Amino acid sequence: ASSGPAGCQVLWGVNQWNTGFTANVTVKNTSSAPVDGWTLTFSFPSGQQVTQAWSSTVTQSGSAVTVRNAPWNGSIPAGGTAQFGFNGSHTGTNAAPTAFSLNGTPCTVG
Repeated sequence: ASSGPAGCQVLWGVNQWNTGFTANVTVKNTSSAPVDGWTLTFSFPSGQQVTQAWSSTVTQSGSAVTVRNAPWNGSIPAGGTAQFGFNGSHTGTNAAPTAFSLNGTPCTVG
């Protein structure tokens, strides 16, 4: 990025039992723009493949990931946060990498 995109932040709230790990994610935008929905992107290192989802249009591309949060569940002003969750299965390894990337801008984990 030869300019100065955003740099929001998304935290993770995992909650698994035998292997299925839920994921309570909370976005945090502090850049400086009216976030009326968005599409972040990154990927799952281990075999973390999401299945269910709400308040977030998740999409696993082979092994990577992307989430198009609807406009309603994504109507937060540059000074606020958003939140969504899903249920993915794994095998016991590393999931949430680090700084994902909003639709056109980076985003450091929370």
